[PDB]
Amino acid sequence: MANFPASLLILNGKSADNQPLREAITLLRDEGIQIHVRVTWEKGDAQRYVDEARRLGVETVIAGGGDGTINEVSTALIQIRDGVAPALGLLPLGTANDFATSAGIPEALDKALKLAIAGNAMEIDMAMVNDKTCFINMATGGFGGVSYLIHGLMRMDTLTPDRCEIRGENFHWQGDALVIGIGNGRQAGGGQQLCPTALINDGLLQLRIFTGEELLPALFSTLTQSDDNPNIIDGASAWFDIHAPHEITFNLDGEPLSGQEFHIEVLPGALRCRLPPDCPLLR
Amino acid sequence: MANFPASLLILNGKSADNQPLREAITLLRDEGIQIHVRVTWEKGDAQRYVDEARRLGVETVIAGGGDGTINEVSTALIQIRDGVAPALGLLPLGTANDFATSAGIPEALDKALKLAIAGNAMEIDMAMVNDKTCFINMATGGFGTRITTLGGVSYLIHGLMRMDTLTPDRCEIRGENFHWQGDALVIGIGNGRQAGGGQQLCPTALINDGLLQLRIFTGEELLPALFSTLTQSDDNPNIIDGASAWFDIHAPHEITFNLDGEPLSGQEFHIEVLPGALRCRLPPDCPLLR
Ligand SMILES: [Ca+2]
Ligand SMILES: [Ca+2]
Ligand SMILES: [Ca+2]
Ligand SMILES: [Ca+2]
Ligand SMILES: [Ca+2]
Ligand SMILES: [Cl-]
Ligand code: NA
Repeated sequence: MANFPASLLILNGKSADNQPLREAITLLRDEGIQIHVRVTWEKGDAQRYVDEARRLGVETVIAGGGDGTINEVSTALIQIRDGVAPALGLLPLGTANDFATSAGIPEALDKALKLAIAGNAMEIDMAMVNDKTCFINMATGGFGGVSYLIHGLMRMDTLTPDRCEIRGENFHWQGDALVIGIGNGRQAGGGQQLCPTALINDGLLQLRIFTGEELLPALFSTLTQSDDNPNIIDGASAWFDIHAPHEITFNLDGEPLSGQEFHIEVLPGALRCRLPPDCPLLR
Repeated sequence: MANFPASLLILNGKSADNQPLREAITLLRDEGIQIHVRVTWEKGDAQRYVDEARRLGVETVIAGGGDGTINEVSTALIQIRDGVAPALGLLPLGTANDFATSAGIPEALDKALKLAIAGNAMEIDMAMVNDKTCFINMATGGFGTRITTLGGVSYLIHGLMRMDTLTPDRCEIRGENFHWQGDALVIGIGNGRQAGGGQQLCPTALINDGLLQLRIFTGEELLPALFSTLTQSDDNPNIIDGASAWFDIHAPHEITFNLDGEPLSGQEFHIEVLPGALRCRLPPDCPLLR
């Protein structure tokens, strides 16, 4: 049990009846291991249980669910408070598991629980948008069958390039953009690689601008072709300022955000997270 | 026919009084080497002497001048279908000599003259645009306003490109697997790598790959991007690179191009490489060779 600090588990209602997990937890609770369990029903709950988690003094808050749940927990975990925030643990259960997957967290439910409770925690970055919202994995923006891939990666339907200005460290670009990709992580919308170089502990944010009228084929392209594609502009910076005369809307790991101005900054080592010793996203 | 096949030097008038050159030629002519000399005065002469070089059965026609002179000779040489045309020889003369420079030919006349005569020949490319004008080195185009009625980036813009003020404008560009559209400031399409005295527009370019290199500069300024390293360039969002055997340029608002000096305006440009269209005597360690 010394190898298993206490832990509160925030579980998405969509898995509230997942028996195999119930059994795994029951076993662990048998060795004197403390594992609290809470289940969310809507947005806002995660925050509530992370707060109880702090009060309970647990060392780990495990997010059980998809990227949306990881984001809500992580967000609540970086909230400026009194005392040392618990570390973040990952238990992939949602349909959308991009971050968890990209980070290399075990498929085996029981094997992921061990990592989330016993694993060592590495400090990692986080992106903040307009000082109000956050995201740990990916932000994608655009203006306005294979449609499922377009709507699966974003709340968009039929994209159209519109004008927007973008600034960052040693970076200034302007023109018509179809899709703006800013990642802390590397993939989104179910396996689609967008910022293949991203590292979650470098203090940077990978930017990827897709120009032109087409997009899907670029997506199915190799890393060699995408590099020769004049309609793909890569960038990297701790921050980015986006200005779009016509309202652009981003998708922050599931949560929509619209507007004409976006300030995006990395919050270096904002939270600890139990990742495998050889995580692909780690410097 | 030997270590020094007979050659015919096409000396651009502006350098007819060069004493050192005359001194070199004379010494080689003493050693039994045969070097015919013809000096141009205006457009058309180069072609007239290339025809004469043919009748004299020389194995090399040496362009004694800048990129402009090299173009005139190459363009005439490229038109020879009857058997084997003479190889192109290079000299470091003329105001604008970016090609010879980038090719790494000797700065010393006596040395460069010997390479131009005895050096080995290699098949190289040439670009042709709109079925009328060719170029062996670089084609640059700028959007904005032409010069209306001396050095560095200022020379390239106001001098070579003969531009008053550069101002981004819309243009559409197509290539084998290339299709970009948007506001552009300056377009560089080269068979060679530099123009305007040193300015490296298409650093990767090779003269025997059967491809052309494209560099699109976007954004409001040109100077800063021109002083970037080979890396800052690959990371510059306003610099776009492309390679293709051909390129179609469409500029809604008449764009002005510059093919090794001679201008060619219009709103439509088709550029295509002519793979190994000519042989050119080059030094073994030539940076432009694949
Ligand atoms: Ca604190
Ligand atoms: Ca990062
Ligand atoms: Ca690219
Ligand atoms: Ca070439
Ligand atoms: Ca670039
Ligand atoms: Cl979820
Ligand atoms: Na030259």
